[PDB]
Amino acid sequence: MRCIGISNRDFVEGVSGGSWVDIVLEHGSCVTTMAKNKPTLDFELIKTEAKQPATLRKYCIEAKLTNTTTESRCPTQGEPTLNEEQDKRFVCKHSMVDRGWGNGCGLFGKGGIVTCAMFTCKKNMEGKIVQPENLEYTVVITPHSGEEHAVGNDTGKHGKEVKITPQSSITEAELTGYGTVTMECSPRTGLDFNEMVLLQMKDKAWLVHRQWFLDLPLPWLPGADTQGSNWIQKETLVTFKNPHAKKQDVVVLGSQEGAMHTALTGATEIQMSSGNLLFTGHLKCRLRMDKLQLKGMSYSMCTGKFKVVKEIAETQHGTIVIRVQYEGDGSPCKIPFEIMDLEKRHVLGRLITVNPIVTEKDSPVNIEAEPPFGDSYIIIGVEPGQLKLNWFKK
Amino acid sequence: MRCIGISNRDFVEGVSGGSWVDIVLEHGSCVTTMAKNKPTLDFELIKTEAKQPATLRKYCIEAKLTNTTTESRCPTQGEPTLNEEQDKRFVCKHSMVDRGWGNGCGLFGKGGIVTCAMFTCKKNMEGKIVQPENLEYTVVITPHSGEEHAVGNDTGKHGKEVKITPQSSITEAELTGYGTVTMECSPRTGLDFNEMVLLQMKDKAWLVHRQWFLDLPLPWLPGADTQGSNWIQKETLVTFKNPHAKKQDVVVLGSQEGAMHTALTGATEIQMSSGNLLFTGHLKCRLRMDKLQLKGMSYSMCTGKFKVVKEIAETQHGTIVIRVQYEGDGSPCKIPFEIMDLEKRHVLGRLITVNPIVTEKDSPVNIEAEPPFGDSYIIIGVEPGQLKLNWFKK
Ligand SMILES: *[C@@H]1O[C@H](CO[C@H]2O[C@@H](C)[C@@H](O)[C@@H](O)[C@@H]2O)[C@@H](O[C@@H]2O[C@H](CO)[C@@H](O[C@@H]3O[C@H](CO)[C@@H](O)[C@H](O)[C@@H]3O)[C@H](O)[C@H]2NC(C)=O)[C@H](O)[C@H]1NC(C)=O
Ligand SMILES: *[C@@H]1O[C@H](CO[C@H]2O[C@@H](C)[C@@H](O)[C@@H](O)[C@@H]2O)[C@@H](O[C@@H]2O[C@H](CO)[C@@H](O[C@@H]3O[C@H](CO)[C@@H](O)[C@H](O)[C@@H]3O)[C@H](O)[C@H]2NC(C)=O)[C@H](O)[C@H]1NC(C)=O
Ligand SMILES: CCCCCCCCO[C@@H]1O[C@H](CO)[C@@H](O)[C@H](O)[C@H]1O
Ligand SMILES: CCCCCCCCO[C@@H]1O[C@H](CO)[C@@H](O)[C@H](O)[C@H]1O
Ligand SMILES: *[C@@H]1O[C@H](CO)[C@@H](O)[C@H](O)[C@H]1NC(C)=O
Ligand SMILES: *[C@@H]1O[C@H](CO)[C@@H](O)[C@H](O)[C@H]1NC(C)=O
Repeated sequence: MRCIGISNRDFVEGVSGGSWVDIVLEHGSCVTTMAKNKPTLDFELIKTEAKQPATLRKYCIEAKLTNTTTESRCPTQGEPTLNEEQDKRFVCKHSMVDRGWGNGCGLFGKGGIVTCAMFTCKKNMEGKIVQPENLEYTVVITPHSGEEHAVGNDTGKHGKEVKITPQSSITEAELTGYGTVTMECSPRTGLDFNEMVLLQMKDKAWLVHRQWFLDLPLPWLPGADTQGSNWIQKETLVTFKNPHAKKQDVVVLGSQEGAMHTALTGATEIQMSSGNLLFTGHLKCRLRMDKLQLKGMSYSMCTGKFKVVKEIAETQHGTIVIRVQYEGDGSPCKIPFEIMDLEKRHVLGRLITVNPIVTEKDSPVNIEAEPPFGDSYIIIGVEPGQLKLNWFKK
Repeated sequence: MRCIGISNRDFVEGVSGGSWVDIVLEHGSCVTTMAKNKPTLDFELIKTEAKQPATLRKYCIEAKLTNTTTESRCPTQGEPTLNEEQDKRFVCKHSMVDRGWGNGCGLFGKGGIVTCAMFTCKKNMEGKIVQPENLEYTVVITPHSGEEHAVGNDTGKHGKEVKITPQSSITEAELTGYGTVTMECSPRTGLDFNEMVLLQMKDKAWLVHRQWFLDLPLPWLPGADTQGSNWIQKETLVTFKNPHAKKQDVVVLGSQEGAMHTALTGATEIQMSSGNLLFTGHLKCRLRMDKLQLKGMSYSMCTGKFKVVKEIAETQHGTIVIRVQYEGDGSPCKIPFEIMDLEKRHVLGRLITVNPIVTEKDSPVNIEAEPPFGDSYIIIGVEPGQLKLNWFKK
């Protein structure tokens, strides 16, 4: 009954006769399944975890320059030299500046100069490769028990969590008291994980095209890298200036964090917060129910009377939910329930919370049902003090 | 002699007869002035200071969100409320989320929710208005004294610094021993300081168009602001998400420092380093020299002989500089100097360091001159041991 209240809720039924139904689950979605003489079940995808992906590449988005050093020669004395030209942590550039008596040389002319500065990354983002085969999904299965506190309860302590791995065969789920259900889920698509990259910048994350990702004009490190200091193409976050031929300067280019966010505007978002998976694709599972059975079909219709404990309320999909309490001494018994026409002559609506049964004299029971458009009567209990509640839909 | 060595050096002469010459100075530039019976002078613009300009607007480029709070109502219960909706430091957004039994409401439906978070700027940039009227320029005037250590000496302790303010009348400069010169400088143009804004992001600075600046999609504060917390349009660095109608989130948009740098690529740069003014416009000054006079026109040509102390060297503009020392007993006397043709019959070149005079037996003297293209002889001193140095130009 976890789904009652969610608006992105889908109602699914199987092929008449068969005991297998196919459903699709996406974060933020909810699915209510039904089948002849089978308990109604609610399904919700709680999490999508990718177990250790490959780091295609690592980009620097904010850096710092330090230990600037420089060397220079006089006209006709060749190029200057710095050992830092070999230290892969440093970025360098050669250039010319004016020279002559006033600054040390015997000749006036252009003399070589070389400037180097240590480049240290302060913030970085990673591109990872995800393969469908290894994506674990956590799904919560909550059956329509009618339990006092189950309507829309997200605590998860009414449902049964199951972990599923796409290409790791069938998964078995034991629903206490109802039997056992089976799920065969398919990874295959929503999108292709070969030409796409999962990009992570702290708690934010998107799925982007490989090409686009590989063409980002930022300093980088190969996926395999550990040291995290020998960045390739540091020049992309650096700027060398020698405007008047007097001296050469180097300055960092400033955090690209936002520029990135701005360029990722049109990209598929995965999550903005630590534990708020937004999208993840559509998970398809085939549900087997031959080993699933209704609960209490050994009972007899109660004979006593009921009291409305929580007035009839309509959900965002036209179904109604009501909560009644038994006052009869029948103990474990089936609750009489039917939706009749204005004159109580013919039956018009169906139960979603099929096989409503009391379990304890004082444990109220929730019943979801689908009345017909227009007028109808909700008849609860049997004759002596039988509840006859009128309702109008949509 | 400060200019000897700089490549962006310009040689300027006045209208024959007049004693007024016009020059143009720009950072990274140098100007050598000459005039009949007047000392040759070198001019260099050392600094451009804008005295307390007006802050047109202040933009936030990096922010932080904190103290997130939220309020919500049930379907049909109207809008939620937070006092932070009035606290100008907070950014807020109203929205809907699903409600029903499982999360507190008696009815299932869409209920109002409102979310607020405190927005605190961590880094910002300012746009300032510069008025030509109030721009102070520091200029160093260094005359061609021929002093042993003056060639290309940037120490500034050979020159005379003068501060100039465009529309504050004429400025008087006293050149020790040479008299006094006068400068009348004009602010008027390079560009229109009305439709342009000086933008500063730490030590970096550009001149940009007012419109473009005012249209930057960032959070701002009016120029006059002091508090620095009641940012207008905070929504531009913030993002509210309510993808599944379950709850609403807010996340900062990330430093725009680099994006700004990137958008400022084609803009006019003023400086990248704390004290490295790159550009500043072209400063025009009219130089009056009627009160300026040569030094030592009471002396007689030396009669002794000279020794070359620093061999003839050519500058990047075809002039040559030489340094000689006197061995004669003439004390304060004019140095005989001329550039003759191959046969020493006719005169061909001019002195830049006009009126070369010894001052102390042992103080070497530097002379800059402009020999003719091709062959020529540099004749120094008189007959007995007269220096006859051959030279070839360009
Ligand atoms: C979602 O479910 C939780 C807990 O689920 C269990 O609830 C019990 C009643 C039973 O159905 C079991 O099978 C479910 O898994 C709900 O939290 C529970 O709330 C009730 C009442 O608020 C608590 O019962 C007790 O009531 C007596 C009153 O006589 C008090 O003295 C006790 O202190 C206590 O409140 C019960 O302890 C809670 N159980 C847990 C695990 O916290 C929760 O309300 C529900 N969500 C909604 C909105 O329906
Ligand atoms: C730029 O100029 C500075 C100083 O300018 C002054 O220099 C003196 C000589 C004089 O012309 C005065 O009018 C100038 O304003 C040059 O620095 C000076 O360097 C000299 C020699 O290196 C120093 O002279 C002394 O020499 C005796 C040797 O007998 C030593 O014992 C002394 O310690 C001292 O070195 C003099 O002190 C320096 N003056 C200053 C203010 O530092 C500088 O070299 C020059 N730049 C170039 C490259 O030409
Ligand atoms: C089509 C959507 C792209 C594939 C979705 C898989 C990405 C899962 O998202 C990532 O899962 C990690 C698992 O530990 C978490 O640590 C991260 O917080 C989360 O961003
Ligand atoms: C056409 C170029 C725009 C006008 C140039 C004037 C800007 C000088 O630039 C500013 O001067 C300030 C004065 O204190 C300094 O504090 C700053 O470091 C500097 O950026
Ligand atoms: C950079 O400077 C620091 C402090 O001056 C020094 O300790 C360090 O050795 C320098 N780094 C390198 C590799 O030159
Ligand atoms: C934000 O939270 C801090 C610490 O929890 C608290 O001291 C402060 O009062 C809060 N700020 C506001 C204005 O709500």
